[PDB]
Amino acid sequence: LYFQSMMNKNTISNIECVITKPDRHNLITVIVETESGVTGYGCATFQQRPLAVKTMVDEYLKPLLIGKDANNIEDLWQMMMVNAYWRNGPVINNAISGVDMALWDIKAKIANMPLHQLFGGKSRDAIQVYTHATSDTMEGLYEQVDKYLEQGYQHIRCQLGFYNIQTAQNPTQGSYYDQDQYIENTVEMFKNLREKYGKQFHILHDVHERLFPNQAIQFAKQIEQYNPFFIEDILPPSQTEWLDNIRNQSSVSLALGELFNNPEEWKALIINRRVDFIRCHVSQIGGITPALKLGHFCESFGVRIAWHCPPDMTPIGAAVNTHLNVHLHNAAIQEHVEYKANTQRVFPNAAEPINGYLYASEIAGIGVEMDREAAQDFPVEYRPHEWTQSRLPDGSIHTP
Amino acid sequence: LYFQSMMNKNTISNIECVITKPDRHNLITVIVETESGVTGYGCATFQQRPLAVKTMVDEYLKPLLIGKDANNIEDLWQMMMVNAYWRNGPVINNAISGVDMALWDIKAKIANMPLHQLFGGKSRDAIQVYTHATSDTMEGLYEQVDKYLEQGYQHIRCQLGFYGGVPENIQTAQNPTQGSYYDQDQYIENTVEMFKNLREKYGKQFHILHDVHERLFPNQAIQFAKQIEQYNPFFIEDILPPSQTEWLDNIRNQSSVSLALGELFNNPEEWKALIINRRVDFIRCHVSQIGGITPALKLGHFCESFGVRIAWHCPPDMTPIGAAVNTHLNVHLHNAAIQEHVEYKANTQRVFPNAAEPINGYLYASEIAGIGVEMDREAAQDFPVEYRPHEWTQSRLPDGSIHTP
Amino acid sequence: LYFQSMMNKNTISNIECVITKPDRHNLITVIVETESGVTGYGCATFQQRPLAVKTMVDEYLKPLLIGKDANNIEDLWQMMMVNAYWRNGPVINNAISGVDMALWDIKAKIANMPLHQLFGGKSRDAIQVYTHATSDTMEGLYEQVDKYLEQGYQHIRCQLGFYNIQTAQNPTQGSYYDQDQYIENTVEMFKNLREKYGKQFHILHDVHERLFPNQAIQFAKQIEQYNPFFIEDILPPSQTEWLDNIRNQSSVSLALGELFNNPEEWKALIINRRVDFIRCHVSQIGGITPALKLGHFCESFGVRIAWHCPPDMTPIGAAVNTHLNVHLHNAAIQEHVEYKANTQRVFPNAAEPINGYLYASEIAGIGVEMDREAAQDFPVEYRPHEWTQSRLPDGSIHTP
Amino acid sequence: LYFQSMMNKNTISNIECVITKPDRHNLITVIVETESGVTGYGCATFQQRPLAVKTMVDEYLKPLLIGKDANNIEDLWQMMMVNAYWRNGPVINNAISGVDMALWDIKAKIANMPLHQLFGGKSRDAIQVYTHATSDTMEGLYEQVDKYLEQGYQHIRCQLGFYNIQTAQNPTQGSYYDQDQYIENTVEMFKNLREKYGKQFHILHDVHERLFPNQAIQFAKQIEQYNPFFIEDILPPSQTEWLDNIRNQSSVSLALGELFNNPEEWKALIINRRVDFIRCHVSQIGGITPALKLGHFCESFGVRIAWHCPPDMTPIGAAVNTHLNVHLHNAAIQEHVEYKANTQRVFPNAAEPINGYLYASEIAGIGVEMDREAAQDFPVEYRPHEWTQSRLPDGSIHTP
Amino acid sequence: LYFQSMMNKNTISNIECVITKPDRHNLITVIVETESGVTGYGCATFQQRPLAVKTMVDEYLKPLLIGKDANNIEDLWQMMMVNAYWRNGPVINNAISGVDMALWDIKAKIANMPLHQLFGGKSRDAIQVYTHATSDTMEGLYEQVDKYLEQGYQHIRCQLGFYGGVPENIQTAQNPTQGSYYDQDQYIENTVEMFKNLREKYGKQFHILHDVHERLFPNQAIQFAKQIEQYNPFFIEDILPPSQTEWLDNIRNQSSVSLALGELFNNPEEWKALIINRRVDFIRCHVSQIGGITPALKLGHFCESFGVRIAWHCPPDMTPIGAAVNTHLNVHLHNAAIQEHVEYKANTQRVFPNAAEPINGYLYASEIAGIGVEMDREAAQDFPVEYRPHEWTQSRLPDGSIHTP
Ligand SMILES: [Cl-]
Ligand SMILES: [Cl-]
Ligand SMILES: [Cl-]
Ligand SMILES: [Cl-]
Ligand SMILES: [Cl-]
Ligand SMILES: [Cl-]
Ligand SMILES: [Cl-]
Ligand SMILES: [Cl-]
Ligand SMILES: [Cl-]
Ligand SMILES: [Cl-]
Ligand SMILES: [Mg+2]
Ligand SMILES: [Mg+2]
Ligand SMILES: [Mg+2]
Ligand SMILES: [Mg+2]
Ligand SMILES: [Mg+2]
Repeated sequence: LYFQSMMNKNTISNIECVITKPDRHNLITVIVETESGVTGYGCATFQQRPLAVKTMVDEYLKPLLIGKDANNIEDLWQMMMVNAYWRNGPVINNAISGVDMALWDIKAKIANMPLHQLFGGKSRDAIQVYTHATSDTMEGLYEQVDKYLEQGYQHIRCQLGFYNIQTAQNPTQGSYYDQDQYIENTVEMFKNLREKYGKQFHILHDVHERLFPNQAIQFAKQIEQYNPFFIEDILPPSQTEWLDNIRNQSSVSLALGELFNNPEEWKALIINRRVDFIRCHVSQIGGITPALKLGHFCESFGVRIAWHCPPDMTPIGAAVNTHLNVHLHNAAIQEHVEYKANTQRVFPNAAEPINGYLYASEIAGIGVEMDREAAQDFPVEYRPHEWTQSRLPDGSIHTP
Repeated sequence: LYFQSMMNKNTISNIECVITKPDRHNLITVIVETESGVTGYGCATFQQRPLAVKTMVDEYLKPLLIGKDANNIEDLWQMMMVNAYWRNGPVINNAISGVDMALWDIKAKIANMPLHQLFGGKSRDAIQVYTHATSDTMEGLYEQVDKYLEQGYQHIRCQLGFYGGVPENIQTAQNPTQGSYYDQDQYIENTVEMFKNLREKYGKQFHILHDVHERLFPNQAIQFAKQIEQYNPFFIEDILPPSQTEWLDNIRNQSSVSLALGELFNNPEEWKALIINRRVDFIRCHVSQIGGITPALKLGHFCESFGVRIAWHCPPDMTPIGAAVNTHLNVHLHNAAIQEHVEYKANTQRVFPNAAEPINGYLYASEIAGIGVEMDREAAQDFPVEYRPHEWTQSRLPDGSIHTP
Repeated sequence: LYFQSMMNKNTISNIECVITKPDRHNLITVIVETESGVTGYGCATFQQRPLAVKTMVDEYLKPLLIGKDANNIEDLWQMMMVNAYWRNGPVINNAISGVDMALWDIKAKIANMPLHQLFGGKSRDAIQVYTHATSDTMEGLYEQVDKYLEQGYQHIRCQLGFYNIQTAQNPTQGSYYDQDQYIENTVEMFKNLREKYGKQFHILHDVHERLFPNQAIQFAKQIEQYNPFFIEDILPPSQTEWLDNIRNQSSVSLALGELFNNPEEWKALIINRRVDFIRCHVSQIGGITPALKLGHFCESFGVRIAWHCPPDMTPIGAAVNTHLNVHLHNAAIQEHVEYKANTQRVFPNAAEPINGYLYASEIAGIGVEMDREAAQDFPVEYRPHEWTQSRLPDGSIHTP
Repeated sequence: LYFQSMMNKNTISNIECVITKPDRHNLITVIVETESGVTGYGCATFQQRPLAVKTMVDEYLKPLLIGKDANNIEDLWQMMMVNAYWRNGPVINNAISGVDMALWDIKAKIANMPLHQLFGGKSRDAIQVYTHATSDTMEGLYEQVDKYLEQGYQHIRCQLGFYNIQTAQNPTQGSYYDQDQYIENTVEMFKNLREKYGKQFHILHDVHERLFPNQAIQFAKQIEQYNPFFIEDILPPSQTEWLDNIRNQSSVSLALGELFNNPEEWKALIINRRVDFIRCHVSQIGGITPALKLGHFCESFGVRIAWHCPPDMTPIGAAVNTHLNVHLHNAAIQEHVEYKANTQRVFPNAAEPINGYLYASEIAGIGVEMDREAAQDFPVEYRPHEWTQSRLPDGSIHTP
Repeated sequence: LYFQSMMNKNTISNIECVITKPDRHNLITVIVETESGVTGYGCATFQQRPLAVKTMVDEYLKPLLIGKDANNIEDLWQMMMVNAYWRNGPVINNAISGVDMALWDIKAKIANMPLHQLFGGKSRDAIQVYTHATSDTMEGLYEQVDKYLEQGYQHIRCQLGFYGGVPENIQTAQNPTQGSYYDQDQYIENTVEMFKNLREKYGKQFHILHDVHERLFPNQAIQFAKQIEQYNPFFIEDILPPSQTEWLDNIRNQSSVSLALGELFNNPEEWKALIINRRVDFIRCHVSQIGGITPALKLGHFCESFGVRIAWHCPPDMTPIGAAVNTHLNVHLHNAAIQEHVEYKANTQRVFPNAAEPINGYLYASEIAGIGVEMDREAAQDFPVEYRPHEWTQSRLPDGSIHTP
């Protein structure tokens, strides 16, 4: 029996990690080569610290993995996760995710199946999509909304304004906003959208952890009459116990989790039914392997899935999410931001929504790869992401 | 080298406690001297019982502390707290607070740093400030609000007030027991109308705070929370007495109202369940009532883990030394939210020079070595202690029964 | 109706506070005089800080109370408790206790009844008594035990040793002990007592908050086979949530509460059935008025009462406790330490146990007063109580 | 010491129980005579089953008590409560209550004090009073309200209507009502009262266990805007766990407990803060002795007291409640229904409210007794109380 | 005066990160220089992935921090922690820890005080120490124990060991996957026998510690707790992996065994429920894994409220700078219990001069200004980073499956 297994083993021959910045964001791809000549591609994108992820892959995951059998995705995932002893966290998990996704790509290519078919097939025809409408005026928002409705979108995440104020003398360098102004403007945004559009479309909004708990609860009560499809990240991950007070008195639909990279962040959240949609970034939790398990975990508790799909993610990562989304029965919706020309050249054949739906790739594997030569035209470039130094008017840091 | 710890010791050589009443309140300062000639100042102000605090310092803390190394504030705090066996409470804690703050003052002076820099430095540029607008009339209230708005305050605690004194328009029994009478229903009605009027006139121009000051029974507190919820107060303070805070769960389950509580606290059992269960949004402890800077730091950290923010009690019955200490705590602790402030009068400013006043709605921490505010001993002597009965604490409902004041 | 009430009002004419040290401890008595000529006596003994209690009575309670009607004990208690705004704590509560007990003394004298009869009468004939056997050798302990058994005591609190060790260099000044040695010696004490005496008498022991929580639980499991009547203060008051782990796995009987002076310290303790005997010092909780309420509170929860009755308490305080003990149905046992001659002269007619029982006074009032002239022969003397600077071998403070 | 006690013992020489019906209700008084010649009076009124209470007193409590020392109220209460082994319940508790109150009467008479002074004195000057306004029209209600406001009452319990309907064929004999009609009419009553009177007075209403739990919660939400002083008996005692759902979503003030005669009915209720006012009928819980303990228990939990004071109770019972009400710090309000001439003759000197307040008696003892000769003019008369056969339209019994 | 805050600023002028391997482990030091010429040193040691930490410091923390005021440690910590949006975790936290410790070093040097004195001084004279006795034989174990007892240690962590490597006497499948094999039942049996033998030989002469090191499944952990309970270990460490600590309730409900856990923690969600529910007696966090001194102070205070004591992880894979920092934390925080220690070798002592060693079972805090231990840059260059695979982390059970290592 060991001959047969070995007759079919698939030895890893190389591991590489490429950072590319075709457009606005540093994107990170892991490429796994095997003795069988089948090559896999994975997303490892942690856009704020890409060199750290590349160091992790090149200096540590590569010598660990060369020579091991790519077939055994589950063992290699369990092994990689604990390999540095200390574990979890964004740098390690993204590096592992790149490998994990590439291993799944390889297995699906070898099975001659689209990735979602390897999982067990479709439980939906396609996944609904929401887009981002952001403007500093209501009329700018209306213009973007009108355009999206025309394209067939039924769900749109709307944000008014961008985030004067009474600071102290000589305020510390940072990115300032005012929580009360943000709340006022957002409630007014919803009120205006409902007045103009009624129930034409589902309105989403991302609070992006900008509030204190007392403000979050007030906001939930102020916004609930407008029936948002979901309110995202109404609290930071360290304060989700405060969601119980919201759940006890508001019917507002809640989404949370794009920041998660440790299972302790989500277990009590889900067990206690504190959110309606889990928003994890697949590469932050360690790839396809844990995403499947988390999807199953959520299903048991009646929690639905809306994986984080920001511009700072490869089209490979986006394709993987669509595979997960057409497969997992509790997947709800896929976030999408239009790809630009440079990105499309580096990652050919990336799907775009058609009439409000994203369709899974139907060729073998993930269905999207990286053009290595094209990636070279757009190397990594340092960006400070100053918005993460978010400060309140008194000069103190708030979670960004 | 073996001798280095002892070489840098700073030996406590004297402890003094001075009561001074420059204006309306008996203030209590503790002064600690070292053999090296460094002097620290601390606040021990429990205004209602100042001679008791002074007895505590002079007769008990003084013989305990003289000769010991001031450097080891943490040991001296742990030791002081359990020194009488029985512990906690307003008299012991205030005496200990005066010493603790003075020891921190000494350490900061020896470090040649402002107090907040010893802690680990600033986590904000300055602390926002709220003031008190109180009047027996709405027009009088508008007048005070307009004044503070002119000075750049964005937060004002408003009381459409007078609750106490003779029972003028109150249906008491015949021959009511002497006391300070009020009617809970009138207070609630007036307060709801106050918020409604304030929002109609000012809209969202400023944040409105209000102190219930433990005047209500639990069923009234829950009703009140629902009645003012729509007016979005920055916080409603002391909606219940410390002994009834489990009733806050009922409010948390059905109202979004922001709650502050805790100026009365002097025992950790009063705040632990409160914070663990997220029953308030702001903790309001009086730093000297909980035993000083040492436990205030720990409590601030404890609150931060649970997402509770800090608004230390800063009434006129506290020394400007106490106020400066709070501003140091407030620019340092990341979860500090706002500092209460009442303007200092001339006599008080003379006894305690260089007391900071708000600028455009902010209080700035002192930047010289130490706490930054001391007591002028000669000036304090011009204003000796003067007994005050504080008759408002004999608070009675119309039927003549005591209610928590 | 107001004439009649006033025809019977009893105006307070004077309040005094006397500290006296006839023997080992500074004792504090409050004396309340009334226009009716009836004088009451109360205990306010907080032995470690007596001048603070006297300042509280003389400078604050006296001007508050002169002129008020002594009949209305309940109103005056409610009023006194909140009079300084901030409240609870040992200095205020002892001062109030002295007044409260004196007011009850006056009411019982006016009713021409023993205090316990004013309460509603006896629910037992007399209260059982336990005594203190403390020695540094087992044979010294045996000698004291033998003497107590001969006198008819059925309950004896036994302590072996007094509380070498590996400290750091130049250990800080303090009162050192070793927790492991204390545990070892105490377990051996119980083992030896059971071997020599079997079930002849009930063995009590006071841990006196000397242990950390993990040590407390180990000790409970080590000691339970010896069936102590109770183990007292196995944890300090700030750590009583740890009693749940003991309650979940040990049958050991627990007593706690002599340190309490804030109701928040006892409410969760009792509601959660974390102790079997409440040990409050009546003057620390504010006198007879709150002691009655707490006794009733405990009864509802099946908790029994063993009020703290140390040498540092007046014989007036002891008589009050015996009145409470023969009245409250859930009273269990009274701690007693023999009075010495000077103390007996200052407080005449103090009851002593007879055949293991203390009997309540049967004359009008509390039944024990202070001889003012005798008290003058023994004025206050400063004592540092150095044992409260209790340190572990590494030089750190532990609750004493 | 035993001589002195015995020198002051007060031996019970006789126990009698008289049922009298001066006006609308069978009232029950227990009379206790002592060797000292001091006679006590107590209320034992369970109006629906008076002969059962009289049998209990005459045939069982009398031979148990003759010869025992009346001074020891607490022991005699503890002893009586368990004397039949099985215990609790309305017949036993009322019989015991009559004795208990009479024993307290005797002790206060011997102390030469009003009962509330024996307790520890006043914590209020007098107790506020609420009255009953009941009519089948709104204008009839207005007339009664106007009259009460003129007399100085500030609290009035208002009920509209009395409690056509679609029953089955040949509906079973009983007292029919319709829950939906009752709810509709009561909400409309409150709406009209607030429209006419605004905040002139506090409005109380008694649901009297007429609703199912889902109806109770709906009613609480419908009524809360009208700020009732309290809504009484919104659920029957066996369903008070359903109060948690009301407490989680409504601010309505709740009162409950007139039906209670077993401590298990109130412990979880109070511990869990499910009501704001406890409404126990003192004789149903066993007299003054347990009423004091329950008052103390409630105080710890922040629950206030409004003892049941219906017409079916002696003026002796009413006087006792006023003594309890001026003494217990957490007493809130006293229910009162005007006495008629026959009742006043049988029980002379019964207090009536003055300007919305009831004042405690100031003579020695309870202050109200029974005229034995006058009581004889009004012997017991059978009444079926048919209203207790309360049926819903389908013919099923509901708690009455 | 308005300018005083800015006048006393200490501007960060450079940030460096050095990996050195003087002996068995890759150690990571962060060095922060100020424009004033003050230099601080900090520990960023995550031994398994050192190049990743260095990339994090050099490429990201360096451009973030240069130019900012080092004085405001609290702000800089709060800002650093959220700076990459995604956060927590071993790479980011270790890089931040190196900076944080160096900023505290700078502040203490500027104060001219030992680090623990900035905190508020000592609450004990010195911290008790435990050592490691590990052997593949009981006789070898006795030899090491006897040695430590001679040196005056009263606490020793004992492992009757070797669990890993080739599957010699283990019933694996045919052709087992490459890894470090162990058998849970053999480990449990050997460990119980070890305690039994130790108690028979030594009685109560010393406190016995043991590290389960997450080798067991939950049902095995509960069984093990009951099996060794009678031997009264000072603590049993890491009886479960961090992801399974809810299973500790079962143990707490039925065993008196003392538990320690947490060296793996790098996210606050891992410890909050743990401490709130009193699931351990000692917290074992690795200070650099949680982000440095700043959060270690807060966590120590948090633990104190719940009665949990502190035993920070102090393995050989940490700089002596990290060790000195822990000793400062340990003499200051009142709930610190014990410090793990492994003797420093010659090369390590050369790269990090003046590293303290225990004296009679105690470690003493440094008494010079700052942390008290720095890195000799020239010496560190003699020992550049060297890759190590750490094969023991590929821990496998007999059937070939991975278990937490
Ligand atoms: Cl990481
Ligand atoms: Cl950028
Ligand atoms: Cl009036
Ligand atoms: Cl005054
Ligand atoms: Cl006090
Ligand atoms: Cl002494
Ligand atoms: Cl019955
Ligand atoms: Cl009838
Ligand atoms: Cl094998
Ligand atoms: Cl290795
Ligand atoms: Mg988002
Ligand atoms: Mg206030
Ligand atoms: Mg004791
Ligand atoms: Mg009723
Ligand atoms: Mg370990």
